[PDB]
Amino acid sequence: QNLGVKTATVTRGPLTFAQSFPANVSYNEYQYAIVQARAAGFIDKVYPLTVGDKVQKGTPLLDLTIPDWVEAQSEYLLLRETGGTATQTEGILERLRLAGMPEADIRRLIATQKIQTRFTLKAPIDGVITAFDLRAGMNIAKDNVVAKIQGMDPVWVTAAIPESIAWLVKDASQFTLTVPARPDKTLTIRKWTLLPGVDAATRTLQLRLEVDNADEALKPGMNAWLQLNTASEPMLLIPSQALIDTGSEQRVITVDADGRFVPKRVAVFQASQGVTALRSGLAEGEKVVSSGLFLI
Amino acid sequence: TQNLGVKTATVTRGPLTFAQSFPANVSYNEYQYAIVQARAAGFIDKVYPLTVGDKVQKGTPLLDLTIPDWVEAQSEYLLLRETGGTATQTEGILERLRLAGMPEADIRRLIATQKIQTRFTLKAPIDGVITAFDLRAGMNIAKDNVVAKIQGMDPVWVTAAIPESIAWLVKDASQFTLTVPARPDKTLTIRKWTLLPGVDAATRTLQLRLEVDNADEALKPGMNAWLQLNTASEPMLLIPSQALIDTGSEQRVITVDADGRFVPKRVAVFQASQGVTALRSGLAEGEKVVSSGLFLI
Ligand SMILES: [Cu+]
Ligand SMILES: [Cu+]
Ligand SMILES: [Cu+]
Ligand SMILES: [Cu+]
Repeated sequence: QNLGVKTATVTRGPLTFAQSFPANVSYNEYQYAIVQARAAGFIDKVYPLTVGDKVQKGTPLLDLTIPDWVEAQSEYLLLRETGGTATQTEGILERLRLAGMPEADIRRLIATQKIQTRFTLKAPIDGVITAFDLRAGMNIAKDNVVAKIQGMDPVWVTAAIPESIAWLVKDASQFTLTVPARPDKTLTIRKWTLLPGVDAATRTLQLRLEVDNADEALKPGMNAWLQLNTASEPMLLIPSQALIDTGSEQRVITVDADGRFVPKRVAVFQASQGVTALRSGLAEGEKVVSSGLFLI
Repeated sequence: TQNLGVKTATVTRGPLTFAQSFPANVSYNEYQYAIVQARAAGFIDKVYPLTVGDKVQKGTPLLDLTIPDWVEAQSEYLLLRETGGTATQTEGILERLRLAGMPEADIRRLIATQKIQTRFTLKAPIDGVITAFDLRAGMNIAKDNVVAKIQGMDPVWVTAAIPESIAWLVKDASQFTLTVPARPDKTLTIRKWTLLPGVDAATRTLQLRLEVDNADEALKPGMNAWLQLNTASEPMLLIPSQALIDTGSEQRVITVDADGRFVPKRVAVFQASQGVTALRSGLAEGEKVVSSGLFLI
């Protein structure tokens, strides 16, 4: 019975299991910007682009010219020269605006009077070109999409989850993303969410994470690990060190108000993270010796 | 919507059951280890036709032997029986011999025919199989030398690899389902279960020691064994899968008032398993829905 001993204590509570997981990265199918062709027309220009580039605000991409409107709008044009009640001209401007013509061009046909055709469609938001490439002069009708833009303000990782473990997960703090490529600063998480779709091969649920990406960083199909921390229904837990065995004999020490140490027989359950969880043997309150010293 | 050819499902509160197969090897108890040691300084005889592989059905004859020293004591009692001596002291010397290591059956046999007890033969303690037992002829043996050693076949130990995360979710023997490729059997009945402290460092694994009754004994320690484990889940809303419908964003089924009237009530799923699903927010607990239901618009 030395004196250079530390006193611990049985605490009630649960254990924390960790695990690392295969994370493939993805482009949010939500931060996409599509440009669609409201009317069936023809193309010219195109600009110098490939399928995967950067944009500033969208700015100008490929310009069209269309036949179907000029015929119709012209009748309007002479209707403004010859006698035509206000209501007449509006009807026409209405059938043209409905047929698809941008507002900015109509008001600037009524003001310049000079018939309109070459339209430049300035792309939305910032972002990264996805799809595209279609160029030169092609025949377009009815809204067909000619391009997209992918966002990188939110980014997507998806881990494979075993179903029971997946069911336990109910909070963002247990996740912990790490990435080989960019150690540097860590990578805050904005959202987590499970896709009830139960993979039939691996008994794996899809668990999606959204990622706070400002300065870019992550591309398609990089490499990332996702350590998570599960738990367990609470057990009487003690420091592993304060515990000892060797054979079939396993147990430790009890400290008293009247400081005298009496060995007590206990039976362990699990022991992860450096803390054991006892099946039976001790009571919640009892104190215990951690990293101490005694003499037989 | 008038004729009713339908089944009804009570919605309920409760957990879910996840099945999982696990690798199992078969093993012998370190506990059944029964060694046979010498009761004293003696010498050898016989050594029955036994190899290492052979199974001793019961405790049966391992060998014969004779013992010196021992002898001085037996005959001394023999003069006392003749020349009327202290019955108490004769029993004392017998207790000292029965203390040295003399079987009760042979001392009975001695008073019966009287013939001093010459050589006696030892018989194995436990049923099973010999694991080392080579000595033959007659050699010199002193103290507690292990002459022979045996392995038990009555209980058999099968170990599975467990994930410590899924570990504490075990709780009872009925979840385990034990199956071996070797044979479809009448009794793959497991008696006891327990966990070893050892964790698999590289990949987190507990070693789940199981113990299976093996009277028939047709289980070899090399065999392969598949363990269908079953896990559970914090109680959720429980609906039979057959009656849950979607293949798009639409996420619901039939809601019944019990008034015989059907209605589209929207729900959100959490997960599915083993033939039913659990709903992370959607319907009420007692609400009725319809599996097996069949009709149109
Ligand atoms: Cu127009
Ligand atoms: Cu426990
Ligand atoms: Cu004897
Ligand atoms: Cu749940």
